[PDB]
Amino acid sequence: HMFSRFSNVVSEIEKKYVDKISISEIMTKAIEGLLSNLDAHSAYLNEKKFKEFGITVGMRDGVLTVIAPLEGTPAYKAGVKSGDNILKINNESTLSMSIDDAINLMRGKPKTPIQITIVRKNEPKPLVFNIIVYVKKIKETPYLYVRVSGFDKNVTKSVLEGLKANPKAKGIVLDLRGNPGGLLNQAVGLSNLFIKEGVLVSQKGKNKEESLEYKANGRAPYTNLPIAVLVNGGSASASEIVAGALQDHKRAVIIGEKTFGKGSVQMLLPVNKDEAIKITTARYYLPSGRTIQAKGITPDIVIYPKMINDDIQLKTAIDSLKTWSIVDEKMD
Amino acid sequence: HMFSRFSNVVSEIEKKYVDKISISEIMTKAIEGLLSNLDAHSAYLNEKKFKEFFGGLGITVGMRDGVLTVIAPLEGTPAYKAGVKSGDNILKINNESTLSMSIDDAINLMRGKPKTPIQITIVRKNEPKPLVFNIIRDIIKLPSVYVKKIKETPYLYVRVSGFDKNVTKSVLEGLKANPKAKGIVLDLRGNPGGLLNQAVGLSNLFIKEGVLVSQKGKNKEESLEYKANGRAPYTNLPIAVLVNGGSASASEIVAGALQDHKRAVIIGEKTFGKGSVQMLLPVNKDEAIKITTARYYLPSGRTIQAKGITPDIVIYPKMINDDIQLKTAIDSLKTWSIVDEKMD
Amino acid sequence: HMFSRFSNVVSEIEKKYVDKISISEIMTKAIEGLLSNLDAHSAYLNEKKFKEFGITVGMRDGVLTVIAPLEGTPAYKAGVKSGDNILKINNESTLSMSIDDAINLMRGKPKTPIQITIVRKNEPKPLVFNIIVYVKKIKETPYLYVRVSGFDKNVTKSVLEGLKANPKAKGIVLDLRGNPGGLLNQAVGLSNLFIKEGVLVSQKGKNKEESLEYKANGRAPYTNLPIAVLVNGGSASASEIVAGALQDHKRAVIIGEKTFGKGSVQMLLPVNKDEAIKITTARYYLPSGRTIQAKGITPDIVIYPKMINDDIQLKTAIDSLKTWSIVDEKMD
Amino acid sequence: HMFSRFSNVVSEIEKKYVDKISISEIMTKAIEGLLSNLDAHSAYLNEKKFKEFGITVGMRDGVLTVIAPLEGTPAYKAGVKSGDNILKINNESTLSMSIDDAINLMRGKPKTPIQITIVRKNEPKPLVFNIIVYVKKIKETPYLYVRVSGFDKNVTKSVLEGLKANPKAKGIVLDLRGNPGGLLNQAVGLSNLFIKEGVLVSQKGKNKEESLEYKANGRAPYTNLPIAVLVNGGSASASEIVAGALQDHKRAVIIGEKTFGKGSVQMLLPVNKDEAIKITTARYYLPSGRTIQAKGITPDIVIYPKMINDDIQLKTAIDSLKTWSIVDEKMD
Amino acid sequence: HMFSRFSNVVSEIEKKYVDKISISEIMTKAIEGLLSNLDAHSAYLNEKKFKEFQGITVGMRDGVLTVIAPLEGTPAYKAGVKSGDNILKINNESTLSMSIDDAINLMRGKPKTPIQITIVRKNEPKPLVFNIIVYVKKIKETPYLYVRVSGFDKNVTKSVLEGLKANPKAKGIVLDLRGNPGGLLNQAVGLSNLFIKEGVLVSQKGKNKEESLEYKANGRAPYTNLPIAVLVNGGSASASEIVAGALQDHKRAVIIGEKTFGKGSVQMLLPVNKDEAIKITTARYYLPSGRTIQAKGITPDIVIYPKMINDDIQLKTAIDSLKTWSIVDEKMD
Amino acid sequence: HMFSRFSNVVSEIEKKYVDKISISEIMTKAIEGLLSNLDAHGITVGMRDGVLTVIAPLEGTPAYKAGVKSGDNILKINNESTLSMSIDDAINLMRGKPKTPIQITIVRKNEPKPLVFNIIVYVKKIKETPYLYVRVSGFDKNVTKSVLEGLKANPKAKGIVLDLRGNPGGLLNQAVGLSNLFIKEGVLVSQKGKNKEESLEYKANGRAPYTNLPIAVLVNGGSASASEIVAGALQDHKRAVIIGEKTFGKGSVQMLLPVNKDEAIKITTARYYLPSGRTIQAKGITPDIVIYPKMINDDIQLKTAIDSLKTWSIVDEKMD
Repeated sequence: HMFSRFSNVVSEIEKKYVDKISISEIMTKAIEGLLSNLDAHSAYLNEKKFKEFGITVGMRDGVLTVIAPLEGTPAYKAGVKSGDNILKINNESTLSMSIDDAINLMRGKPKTPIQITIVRKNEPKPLVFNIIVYVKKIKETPYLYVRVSGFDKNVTKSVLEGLKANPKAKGIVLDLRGNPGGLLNQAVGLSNLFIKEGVLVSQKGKNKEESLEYKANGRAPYTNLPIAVLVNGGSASASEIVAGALQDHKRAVIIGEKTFGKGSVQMLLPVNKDEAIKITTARYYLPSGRTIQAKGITPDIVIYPKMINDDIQLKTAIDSLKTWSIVDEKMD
Repeated sequence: HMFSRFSNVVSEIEKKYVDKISISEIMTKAIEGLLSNLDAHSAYLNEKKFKEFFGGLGITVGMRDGVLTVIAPLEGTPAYKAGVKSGDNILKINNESTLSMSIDDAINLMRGKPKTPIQITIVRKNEPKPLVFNIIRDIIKLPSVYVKKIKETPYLYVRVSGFDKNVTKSVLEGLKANPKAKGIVLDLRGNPGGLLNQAVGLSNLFIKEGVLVSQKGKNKEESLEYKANGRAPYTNLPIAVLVNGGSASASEIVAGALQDHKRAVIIGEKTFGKGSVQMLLPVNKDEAIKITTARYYLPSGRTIQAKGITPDIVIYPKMINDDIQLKTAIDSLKTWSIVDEKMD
Repeated sequence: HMFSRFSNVVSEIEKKYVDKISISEIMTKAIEGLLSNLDAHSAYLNEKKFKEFGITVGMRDGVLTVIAPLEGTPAYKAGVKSGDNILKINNESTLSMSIDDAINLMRGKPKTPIQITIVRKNEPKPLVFNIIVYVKKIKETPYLYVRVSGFDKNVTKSVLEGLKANPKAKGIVLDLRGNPGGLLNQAVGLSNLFIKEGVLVSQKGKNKEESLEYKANGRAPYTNLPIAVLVNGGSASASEIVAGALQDHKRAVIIGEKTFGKGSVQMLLPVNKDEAIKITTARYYLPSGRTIQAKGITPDIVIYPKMINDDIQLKTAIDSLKTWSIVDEKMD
Repeated sequence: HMFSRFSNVVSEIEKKYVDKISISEIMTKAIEGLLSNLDAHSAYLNEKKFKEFGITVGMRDGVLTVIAPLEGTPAYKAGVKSGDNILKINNESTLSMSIDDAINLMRGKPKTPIQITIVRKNEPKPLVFNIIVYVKKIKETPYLYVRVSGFDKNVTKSVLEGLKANPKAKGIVLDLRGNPGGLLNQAVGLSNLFIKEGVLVSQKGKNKEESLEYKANGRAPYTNLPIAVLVNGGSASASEIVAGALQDHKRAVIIGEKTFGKGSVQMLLPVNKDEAIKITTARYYLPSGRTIQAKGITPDIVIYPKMINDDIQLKTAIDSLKTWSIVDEKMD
Repeated sequence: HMFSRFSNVVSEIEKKYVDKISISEIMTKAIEGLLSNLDAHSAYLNEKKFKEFQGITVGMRDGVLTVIAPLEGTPAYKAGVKSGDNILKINNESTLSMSIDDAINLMRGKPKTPIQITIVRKNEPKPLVFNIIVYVKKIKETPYLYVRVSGFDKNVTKSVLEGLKANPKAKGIVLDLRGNPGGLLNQAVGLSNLFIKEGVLVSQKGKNKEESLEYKANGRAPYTNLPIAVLVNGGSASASEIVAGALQDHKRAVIIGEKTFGKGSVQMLLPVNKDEAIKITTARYYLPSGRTIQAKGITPDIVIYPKMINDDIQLKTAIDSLKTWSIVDEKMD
Repeated sequence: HMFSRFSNVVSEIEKKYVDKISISEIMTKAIEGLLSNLDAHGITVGMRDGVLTVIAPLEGTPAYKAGVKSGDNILKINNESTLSMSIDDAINLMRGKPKTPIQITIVRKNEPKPLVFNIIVYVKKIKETPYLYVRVSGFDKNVTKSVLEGLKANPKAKGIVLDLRGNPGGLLNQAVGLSNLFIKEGVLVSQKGKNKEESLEYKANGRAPYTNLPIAVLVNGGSASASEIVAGALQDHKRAVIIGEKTFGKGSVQMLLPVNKDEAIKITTARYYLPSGRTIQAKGITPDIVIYPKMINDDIQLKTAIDSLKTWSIVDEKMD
């Protein structure tokens, strides 16, 4: 009889444990424990907080870290950076808690100093902080500049208008660095402007049903327009969606540090009034036939660190776009 | 049975998950999740001590702030070459991620055939990167127990770093060899614990009346308790006892019989609060488990495990002048001897 | 006839010396040639000053040194500490003269300008400096810290009322460094509050007459009150004659470094019509059977030479006094 | 009567000078002054020197500078590097002499110990020193890096067969560093490999007759093969022909430091019945129209310094080559 | 008389050369290239301002232009430029191939003009670039008087008659010549100190026996016994060693300082056109010992390398020599 | 007896003092206390900053290689407190059988602690210059003849650099004889006391062969009073140029009165006088110009002395 392990364990732990626990306490402490030990991320949502449902936070190898902070948060002004390994917040250990607790303790009533302690690799001691879409035409360079800090809505038309400003340009710079990512649909729609044939992405799991896929069309006005993409360790999900749609179709050269491979689809479905769960349903797969999750996407060129001259990697990207312009002028 | 409130989740996770995993695997994952929320030093597995019973590197691992930690390097073992020190959080062993397991797993991986190199990655307080230590195993074992006399004074300083082999008789004879000393410095540093019987026997010397240690659970039955008799020969002998982070469990019932009864003076650093006992017992027909069923306490009524033994005098570091802790302890011992002489 | 050698020397010196000398100035240069030659503390005084009647200078092995300055004058603020070997003052060499000459040179009106040069061991160069009784509780501890400003008159009553004001019967720490000393009656009055039986000290010499001795009375209300002595090399005379009675009676443990000896008594006596002589006639002898001169008290504790944490020696004394309180609590 | 000023001047110089001067010396000095103020490459050879007739010497900002040695010569033992100005040779002033004199001093028997003092920018004081054609496959990529050190015959067929051996290279990194080149014919032959049509180089003067023109015919087998040639100050004259054929026709990527504009050719001709001068009657021309002289080939990307990571020049050139290979892959 | 050898060159290079030239161009080029190369101090004035309308001295140290001595009044001294520095550029033009006259004309201009000059100092690897925009002092605690000379003509002869005839207290005077470029031998009025005893002080020689001026001295200088010590350094040139030859050859002083190099030479003007002319060094100054300033200069007897007196060691040694001379005079007297 | 003002003291010290001491010891102490207020009076020791100080070791003794320099005060000898004694005691301690191993502790100015050390006429021709530099080792007898013959060997030199450093000095007669070379008339020295009788005086005769020979003499702290006779003659009669540091002016001379077989007292019954009304004690011969430090450029003293000597020679040649 295989239906016996859990009953015996529950009986022993509800009888002889050093403290007294009932059915409810063991059940709630087993469901969430199974959630946390089952996959990378999971969370049980209570009924009271199920009515409605700072820095962006993402686990790496089990230790909670911040992937890519934003300038709009007070923590960036405090001195937070990418790659920071979070260790303790508000005298509470962070080796075991969900992101939800982090977003409640970070976002809420202002004028509340929060004693966040973070361990950085470059220096031993944990620092303590008491914390509280875009298209440009760079000067002295006719070539356009593109900076994206997230794949929000109403961005495809903005990008089209921004690229309409300088059609004569023989190259653009893509700034996907320090990007947590965004919606897969928005990412593939944005990357549609730089490819014409093939599949932009393939979302596949283990069940053939709901294997959502996105295809290219004839609405791309910048297929042959040279591009060089800047990526780094701190780019995730939709960033690698774009950097796989481009690099897999051989329509770009990817320049920067080796990135961090993450991204999967999850959603909320109420199985009961008092039971709510979250689980990794499916993954993103790039057109080459490989997933983002395992190792990330390796740039062809790797190099580590008015305004163009202040970044060596941007200089290498400028090199690459100028070479592409040279090839275009040679053939034309 | 009332499995339903978890069987709903097992069905959902075995219906809409990325992979197709066996029911046994998800059952094991839920069991480990229950363990990882009840406590921090329990392990549930099929294979156990049925036919387990050698050697080792003499290393010790303990759970602090979610990380295993080496606490007590031993001179007898070849750890001198590796230069292992306390306060080193365990990150990786054998160049693989060892972020979150149990203490028993680390003990089992350490135990094995000797003369085998091991790679230890650990983060030290002042070093910038987790250093890699290449430590070779050995079979030579040697307990560290000795009796010495302090220079230019009748007081004695003796060293006992373990609670094995019932060293109580050796301690008694060493103390009785020179009873002239009106004070003797006892060290609990470099001794994170041992057998409770040896600890009771050692602390029996300094206490003549009252209780010594009481192991209790939430069940009144088997509320085991130890009581000191009148056999205590040194009930009048003053002492100074030094404790630090390198002491736990057995070396914390002594510093609860003395400090809480004013029989001795406690100096050093805040200790490690490992004041509970772990036992193996079966849960099913072919599965055995390791979860605690009772802790143990101090004569004052407080428990060791919850916060750890607190020294009375706190200070941080020719042997007397080498470390300021021994200097302060000798000062306390001399003052106690002077009060004894003034009374005389 | 050894006195005839004096006649021979005085004749050979007053006849063929390269300067004109007479009986008066050969006798005066022998009176002060024998006084301040027997012991460093002896000197000559004139009856012209007899009708008339900031730092402290003690003869450390002949060479004049400074024992302890005073806060009431800017001399202490000038940076002079213990062991400061005086070499010159008022641009005149401090080769060999009595302390009275020095106190005339500097001590007097506060507006009097003084210039002193000192050859300290730490700085090879001779540094030059130009110079123009309470009871307090200890935070977090039952003990109180007591300091004496000086051994002058009417200080015993103040310390007695201060100790009686707060009924702290677990222990007190006593400070002695920085006190040059004073009269014996004040010292015995101050120390009789602690001493109950036996002889606190005995004044003795080669003469069996006037061997003044002070005996403790059974009116001491603080026999069992724990104390730890706080002394250093800057304690002498009245800070070690009565403070040695403690260690002689096993009433305390001294904390610090080896102290200094200034425990010999002297006075003035006429020798001729208008001349006076100062000679150390008798000594202080501790009840153990040994005199202070000149070793002070042998070391007890080896130590490196809000308010409590700032000094290590006070921390060690606090540790010892806490141990004494622990013994008292165990017995009680 | 416009033929009197120079005669008056020479007569005056021969009449009222410090020393008696012959007509030969004054006329020689006047001719040498004309040569020096006329052209910077002149020489004065007599009838005896006419029958009679390693390191590189060139005139930069007036001073004579050594550009780069040859690894075949023992100069590698002497450690001769770039950025050196010859301050003295054999402890003699070298302020102002003709380049031919320095060349003659250098030329001689091999393995001759010669003292040479040079001025280096990094060093604070001048130091004195003593002087006593392969195909490589780039790692991890099918690209190749080729080198040319011997400017002799059959080098064109050797490089052609080397290129034909491994046609898999979708782009090959090139460099002209440390290569001044020799005759123009072999340089035209070498640059013909990358150019299939148009003018390659020309050699002209203000005389229309005898203006040489070299145009590459349709025998180039690598017109579509991408290249990225690296140039620096260590290349001049007969290597800048290639970097003017490629850069101005968009058939390679030119990166590095600016070159030396030694674009003219020197030859010996007789001026008098017994005297001869060595003057440049011809200069080189780039296919764009401008000349190499005095400015040199201008690199497109300008940067300054497993083996790829050692030097930033090869890293940037590899970046450009990889980008061009990606463009070629995108095309097909 | 005959242009043959040069006329072959002109006829050839008028056509055969790479660029187009005319007879006037090559004539001027040959004249300039002969003048500037025949001797280091000879050049032709093509169209200079002296023809139409009518700041430091630069000396060619072994053919290279070097700073001789900046002036305190001009901002050149404030620029920090020291002697022995090889000038390499002035107003974005290389200095390696022109005469001193061009440099001095470019230096002179409207006030408040920041003329840039690049000079390669030996003490620094890189050349710094600076945008350049007689009195007697009673030294403290010393009876001696300090004489500072800003022009050599000021030291020939006036002081016996009027200068030092009113202050006989000067039993010793410090004679300094450091950084003095030179001057004329016969043109000054103000405070002209003199110490030369008698006889020949300087001579001139060459090829033309005519106008071989040799200034002489007579017994009109009663200051032949006043003790002096002379301060010289590398900054002294031309006449500054004429005096240091006169004294050191009359044994009228001992020369204290650092071995120096002078530039004693004479150039004149010979018209070649309506108003302008050319220059050439034809005669040189000769010291009474039987030698001449060029070359290698005159070696000071005492060579020492570098409250006013206490601030410099060399002046501290010169004052020692002056005191020794006073001691000798007191011993004999 | 008339010593009542000392009998009173001896009675008070034999009656009311702490200890009881024999009268002979008190009498010796009284003699020593009298000998220590009228006057402050291998290796050399002298009174500076209140203590005995070493001046300069002799080249022949091992103290030369022991590293003994100037500016050293005596703190201990043989690891005993030596704060205050007479000079004669240390002199007798050092004097005796040579090659005697003995430990001396000396206070060093440029050291953090006083260290312990276990102590166990030539004429040179200056190259390229006619001038010569000479030195003097000791002021003992039969030295004048050697110096005179060395000077007469090469009289061509218009200047000689006299070296008084490293020569402590000696008897007055030797100093007068050796300084007689550079002075032809006048008084040389005067040894006088408060008694007019026995005021020995020395005057130079016409035997001087170098009356016009310019000389530069260098004196510093290393030259004691016993050698400053030459520097008091020359610097005051304008016969040489004195450069260096201030000297050690212990001018006066004492005489010995024996009190036992090996014990004696000394009193300075004789004083020195320079031929200008001055005296050596205690300022010493102040140099005219003061300086503080291929054999010339290594030091500044000889450099400045050679400069002054060359100026002297230039004035001599200008006179000729």
